[PDB]
Amino acid sequence: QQQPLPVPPLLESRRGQPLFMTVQRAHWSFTPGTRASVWGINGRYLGPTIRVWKGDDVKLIYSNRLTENVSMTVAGLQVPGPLMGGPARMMSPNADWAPVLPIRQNAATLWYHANTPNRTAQQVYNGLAGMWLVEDEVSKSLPIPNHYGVDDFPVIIQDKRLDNFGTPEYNEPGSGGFVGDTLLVNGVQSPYVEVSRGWVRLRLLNASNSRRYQLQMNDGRPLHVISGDQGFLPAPVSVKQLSLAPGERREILVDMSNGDEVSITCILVSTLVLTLRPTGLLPLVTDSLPMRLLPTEIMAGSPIRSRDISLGDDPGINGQLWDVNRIDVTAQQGTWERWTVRADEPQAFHIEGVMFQIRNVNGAMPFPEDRGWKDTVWVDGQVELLVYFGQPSWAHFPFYFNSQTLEMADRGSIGQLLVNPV
Repeated sequence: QQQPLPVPPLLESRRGQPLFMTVQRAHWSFTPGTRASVWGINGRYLGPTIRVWKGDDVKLIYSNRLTENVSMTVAGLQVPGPLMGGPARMMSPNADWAPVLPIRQNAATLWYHANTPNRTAQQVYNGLAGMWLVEDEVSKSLPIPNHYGVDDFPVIIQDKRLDNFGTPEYNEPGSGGFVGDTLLVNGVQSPYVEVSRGWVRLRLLNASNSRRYQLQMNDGRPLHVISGDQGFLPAPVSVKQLSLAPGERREILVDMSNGDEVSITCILVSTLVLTLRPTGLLPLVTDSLPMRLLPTEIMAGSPIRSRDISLGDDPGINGQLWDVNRIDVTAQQGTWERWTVRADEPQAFHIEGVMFQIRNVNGAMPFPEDRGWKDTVWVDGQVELLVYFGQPSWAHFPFYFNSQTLEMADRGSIGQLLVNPV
């Protein structure tokens, strides 16, 4: 018998109001009749879902109760380098960091996690990560499910290697990323989520070290995408299969009106991700898909500078290993650039303090789907990104563009980007 999907408690800004993020130990059940000591925030595996609002000036208070140095960051966050994390704001055991973040981006599904140098893969794999939501006018305005824990759920997909007793074991692969055999959603294996008979909103997130999944409904039904690493798409995208690379995030809408049970599927022991089961009565005659999400498909402008980012088979970017004292890219705040990212060996690529649009994929066109605002992209050969640098950074508090395959970032596959104001 499968277990219910665990829903991390909601910790929004605008109602308490310092947001107390305590990194600490554990005790989680990755399996029935088992218990392992893991890592997370506020006594949970992973963390609580954070909710902030555009225009907010949030006070985050990070406290390190772990047994080692820790540096936290929010993937996809739009703020100056001095407010990102990671190495520049490292926290030693019992140390705390209380920044004041000014939210100024459109609604989106982000995520936070540890990015400690040489130690990111093991820290994230320990359960040190969570969801981060940015709400605005548009979002809570659309006729879409927005009742967190009720019709709006966070689907944090994870890849684990749990021993027989239920403890996640991480034996350093090295040559490549880490690959597990047990699918985990929100900490539990192939859970089921009891939803009502109507539209269901799922916020998918790949918090895997390197594994990339291709999801689909076990019943063949299409699947409505509305986001969106960095926000809603101009309009819903109905697809049969969905690609989700590590660090990638996507919001899909599911219609559970027919009443019959549906599951999401992707060596692994089980290909079952999550099961949705209607729980009771009807609406009625509740909502067909909106026709258009983004009020305005306000898109890309002209680039004034082009770059060539190369990765490959070994750690490093353009044949160089991460250097805290080296600035690899110097952009101008408020400009547009065209980055050509290439990779012999497939992997995810991420860029901090920026947002971009995939313009080309191997000389071909990107999917529906991948035509919105993003900060993470899957590379297997070469992709062309239209980048916009709306935030500033400092030489000693720069932004990072990295290989999203944790074992490789932790190994030198990191570059430092300096954005000049303004």
